[PDB]
Amino acid sequence: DIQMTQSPSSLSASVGDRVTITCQASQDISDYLIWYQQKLGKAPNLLIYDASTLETGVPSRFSGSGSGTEYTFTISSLQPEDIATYYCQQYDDLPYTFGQGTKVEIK
Amino acid sequence: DIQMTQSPSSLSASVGDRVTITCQASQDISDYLIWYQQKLGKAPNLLIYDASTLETGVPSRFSGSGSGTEYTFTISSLQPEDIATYYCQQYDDLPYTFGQGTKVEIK
Amino acid sequence: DIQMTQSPSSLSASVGDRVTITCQASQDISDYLIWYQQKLGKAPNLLIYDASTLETGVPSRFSGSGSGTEYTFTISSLQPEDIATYYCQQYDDLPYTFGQGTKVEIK
Amino acid sequence: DIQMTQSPSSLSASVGDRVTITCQASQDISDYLIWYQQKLGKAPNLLIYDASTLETGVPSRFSGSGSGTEYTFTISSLQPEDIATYYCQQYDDLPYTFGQGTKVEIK
Amino acid sequence: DIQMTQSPSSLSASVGDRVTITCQASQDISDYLIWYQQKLGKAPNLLIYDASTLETGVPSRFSGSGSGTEYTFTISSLQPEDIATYYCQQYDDLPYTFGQGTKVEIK
Amino acid sequence: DIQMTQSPSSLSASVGDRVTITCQASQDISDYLIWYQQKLGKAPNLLIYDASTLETGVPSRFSGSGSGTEYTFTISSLQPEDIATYYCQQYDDLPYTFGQGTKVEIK
Amino acid sequence: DIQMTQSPSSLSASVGDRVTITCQASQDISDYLIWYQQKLGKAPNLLIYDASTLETGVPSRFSGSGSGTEYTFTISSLQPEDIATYYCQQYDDLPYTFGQGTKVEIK
Amino acid sequence: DIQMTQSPSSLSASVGDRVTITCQASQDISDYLIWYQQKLGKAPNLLIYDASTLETGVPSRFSGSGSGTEYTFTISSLQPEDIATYYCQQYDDLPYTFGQGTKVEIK
Amino acid sequence: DIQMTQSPSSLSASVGDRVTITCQASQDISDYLIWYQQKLGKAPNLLIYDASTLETGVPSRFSGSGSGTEYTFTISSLQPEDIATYYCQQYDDLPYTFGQGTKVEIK
Amino acid sequence: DIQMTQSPSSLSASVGDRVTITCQASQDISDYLIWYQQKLGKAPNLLIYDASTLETGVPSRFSGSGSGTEYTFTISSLQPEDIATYYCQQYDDLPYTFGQGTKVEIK
Amino acid sequence: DIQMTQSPSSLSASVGDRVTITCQASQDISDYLIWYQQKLGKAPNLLIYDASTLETGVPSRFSGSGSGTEYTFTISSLQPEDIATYYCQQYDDLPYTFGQGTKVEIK
Amino acid sequence: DIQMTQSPSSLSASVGDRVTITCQASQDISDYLIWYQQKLGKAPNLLIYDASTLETGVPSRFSGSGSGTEYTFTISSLQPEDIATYYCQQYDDLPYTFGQGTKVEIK
Repeated sequence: DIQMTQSPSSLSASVGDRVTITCQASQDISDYLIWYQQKLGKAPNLLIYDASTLETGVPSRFSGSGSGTEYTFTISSLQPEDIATYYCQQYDDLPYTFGQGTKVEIK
Repeated sequence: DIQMTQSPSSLSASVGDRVTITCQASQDISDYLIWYQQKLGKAPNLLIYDASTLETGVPSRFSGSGSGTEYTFTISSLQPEDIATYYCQQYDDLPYTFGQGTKVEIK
Repeated sequence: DIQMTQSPSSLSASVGDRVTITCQASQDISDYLIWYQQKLGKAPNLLIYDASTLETGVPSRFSGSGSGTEYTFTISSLQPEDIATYYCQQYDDLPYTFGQGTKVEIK
Repeated sequence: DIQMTQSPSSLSASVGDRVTITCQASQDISDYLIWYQQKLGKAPNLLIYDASTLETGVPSRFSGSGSGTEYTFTISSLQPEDIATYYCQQYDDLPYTFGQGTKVEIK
Repeated sequence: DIQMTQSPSSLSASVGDRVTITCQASQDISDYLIWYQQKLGKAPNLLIYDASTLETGVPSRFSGSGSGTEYTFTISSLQPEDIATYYCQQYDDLPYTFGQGTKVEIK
Repeated sequence: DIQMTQSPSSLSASVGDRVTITCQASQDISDYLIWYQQKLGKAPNLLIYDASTLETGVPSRFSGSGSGTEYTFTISSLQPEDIATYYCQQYDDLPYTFGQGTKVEIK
Repeated sequence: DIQMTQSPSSLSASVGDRVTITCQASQDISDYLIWYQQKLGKAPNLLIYDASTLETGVPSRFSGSGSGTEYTFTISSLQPEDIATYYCQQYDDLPYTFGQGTKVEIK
Repeated sequence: DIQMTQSPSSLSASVGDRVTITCQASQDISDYLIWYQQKLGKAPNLLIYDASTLETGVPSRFSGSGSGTEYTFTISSLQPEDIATYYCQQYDDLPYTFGQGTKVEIK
Repeated sequence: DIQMTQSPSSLSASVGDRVTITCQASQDISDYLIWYQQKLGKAPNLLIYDASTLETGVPSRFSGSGSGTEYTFTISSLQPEDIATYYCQQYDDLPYTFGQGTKVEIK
Repeated sequence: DIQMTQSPSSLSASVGDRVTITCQASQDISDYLIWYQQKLGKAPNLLIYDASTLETGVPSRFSGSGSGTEYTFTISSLQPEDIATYYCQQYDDLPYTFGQGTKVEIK
Repeated sequence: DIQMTQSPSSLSASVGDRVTITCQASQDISDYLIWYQQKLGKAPNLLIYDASTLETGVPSRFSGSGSGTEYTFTISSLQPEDIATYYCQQYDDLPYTFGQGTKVEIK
Repeated sequence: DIQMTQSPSSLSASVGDRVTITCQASQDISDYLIWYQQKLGKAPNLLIYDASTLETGVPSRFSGSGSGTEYTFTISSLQPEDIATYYCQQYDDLPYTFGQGTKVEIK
């Protein structure tokens, strides 16, 4: 029910470039936000849990800032292995809803 | 982080062929299992929760059952629109963990 | 001289979506940042100068802000017309260095 | 403001003799003219500034000057590596208007 | 014999634009050079002769420049009917060599 | 000016026959008539100067004759390479005039 | 059966444009050459015989000359009524043989 | 002078149909009659020479009977390649006069 | 049965011209041949019967003659009225077979 | 002689029921009546003779008879392929007069 | 209910001609059939009723034929005023069905 | 006969209003009045039988009422499909009579 609006739809960046991606909660998801990396044909992996906390084993190069209905994802220094798809998912209340997803390509 | 296990990884069934995919967990993820349908290059969407609870709008043909450490998803008659990859995910304990996923191809 | 890095290269998004871009200067380029939008076949066209100020003729949708080294350009609501390439160019010292450019697209 | 007018919009040669390009200013502009080349794809790389002074690393094949209002740019020997689109930019004051541009060819 | 090398071969300019064709002769010559305007399906017509002297009638915007081995043909204001191909012929020594040609199209 | 009359406009025949073109002059220009080969979009090219004298390189197939004010052109045997527009120009007085041309072509 | 050879196959001349068509024979067809004028869908009619002898009623503008193995037909001023196909034919020796023919079009 | 009257003006016939065409000599042409086939845009070819004799290489299917002022042409068995125009020509005395011509079409 | 072939189909001729038609019978139809002229919208109208005999009401211009298998119908002088279609019909055995018909026209 | 009178001259139907056509004789004619159909374009093809006996290959849909003086022809079911014009011919004796005819339609 | 199928829809006959319309009823009926003559811009007038019984006054040439399910309307002599459209109505059972119609035009 | 009076002759109104037509009878025909729909050249069609009773298929917009010798017709709301001539026929006695009709039409 809660609409998640994520931008941009597609991306590119030279190695080591400051990337940012956003999701827009149609309602206040109270920071209940998780970030996922979906490699080319694999299950989604959890990066952040509740707006800004990273999962253990996840580099500090990946980060998230946010509040209210605006959270953001950053890959300070892009990397080849970073090529994937990042989705956000409000887990504030079921139906748990993913944002559209951001393809992330290296030029 | 409860490990999940899906199977199989791909299945070519035929128009109207009953499919049964299974996700096995590593703890009593209780009733906190959710089944997603993800179409080519689109965001995983929620079809069912509480191991078997359809979300309001889903075709009846999707049914889910099983409890505790094992769960099964079912599509009685497999229609065109269903060619998607189906993943499960446990919303019982962070990090909300998915299953390996299954690629449902048509025959 | 003064090296400009612009992020990202290309970026397809949809209408109304916020679009944010950045570009960093090799050294302090204290407020002297021009943003250029360039449509194919046409030539660079001013929109903002001094990093924040908009050339009197640009929508209030296009905006620029940034603190002394890291500047960001923002399109609050993509409208099909915005299909172009934007270049950030520093003019604190000659040669005036533009950044790599960001091709914004529809999808 | 200051309107620039370059000529032509397309301009060719079989390597050697002259490649001249017109760029007429809308009012006196000291000699704060500049010349960029956009090797189609990348961003503009400037060759001359202050009307006639080449930058560092730029071939003796490229030149131009004039004053007041009229400036011609010459490629005094078309080399193949010189495929590009050249622009002129008055930088007397803001906005920094642009010359329509010229697509230089080889034929 | 004498070898005339014209440039460019084709160029795009607009109404009001200043085009410039250039023609170099293999040897010195004083002024035995002619400029012709061959219209699409017609025989060459004489514009300027002896370099800068222009025949009776030819519009004021037509000019030839030169005093030895380097000459220029200028169309001050490029107009809809000025579309043709231009030529440089040396009537100094026989055979009467022509420069290559500059087909002039509008925009 | 000296009015020139060339004929015909067009001429189409087989790769082996005769192509005889004529040119009359408003003034017996003595013997100051030239013969050109105008291949599809290449500058004119001298073939015969002063009614009959062939220039070096010219194949005997092409001959010219004519006294005072009436001259004819003649390719004894048409070769496929002879596809062009053929022009007569008088180099007796000024301005140098031409005849409409003759797009000689095979069938 | 004396082979005959006409040329050219078609010619666009202008109102008042002198036309010269030639028929070459393979033996001394002597003076036994005849020139016909054939209008669209009408019977070839006789304008001249004995290589050059006008038939009583023909416009003076038709003249024929040449002798032995070569013959030419002429129309000094080409008028409207003349758009026809002109063939020659030898009445020297059976089978009375024509020439390839020429299509005289107007310009 | 001698009028040749040929009938019909136009014809048609299924493959293999007995065709006859006539010419009427206004004077007794003493069998000096030739038949010609004029294919769609080609020179006239001689079929018969002197009322009834065929030219060598001409099928026997084509024939001619006649005397005095009445000769006839027959194509016993019409054929596609027979599509043409047949004219008769008295060659008894100049002016050699052709009959009007018979278009011959296949239905 | 008894097959009738009529030649030719259509035939445009001019006034006073002889017009001759034929039609052959598959086997001996010893003298029993009717000729029919049919004007558009009207119906077949007798003119001759028995091959030679004319129905008392027909011009002496229309005639028929023929030896046992091959019959010919002749119109000595076409007059505009004769625009019709003629059919030859055998009546030596039922079914009485007409021939294909000959549409005679003006031109 | 014997005058036939058919009715109507035009006669239609929407396929199925009856199509009757009158043809009244001028005197007794045994039963030597005949019925032809001229599919517009081609010649008449007979269907019945001796008043009521069909020919070989003619559909059972076509019939007719009567005697003495009156004969009606019926199409007992209008088929589309039956567009035509039907005639009747008395063949008692000569001339073989015709019935005015009837243009059968479908509407 | 009962379904009357008339035929033909239109016919052309001449003065003195015998027209015949036919009308079939869906079921048996004894004679409850009427024939009407609707004149161009008028209400239907009753001609024959109960099939063959004709109303007082109607001209003698009018007749109806029938005794069960097949009926015919005959106009012995088609006259100038007989031009109308005819109809068949069954007053056996309600609703009172009509046959289609036969518009009768003269010639 | 029973004289019928219908009114009016013509009636023109808008697609939505009322069309009320009347019919009086020379004899109170009791209730044996019928109502027809006469669409441009199609057989009549029953609408109401015995003053008021609608036949199956008939839309209620059309109603009828009337005792003995005076009946009215009524389309409550005129629809564009109702374009026709409307007739009254009495089926009480013989011969069955009608009223002039009523070409009801829009504007």
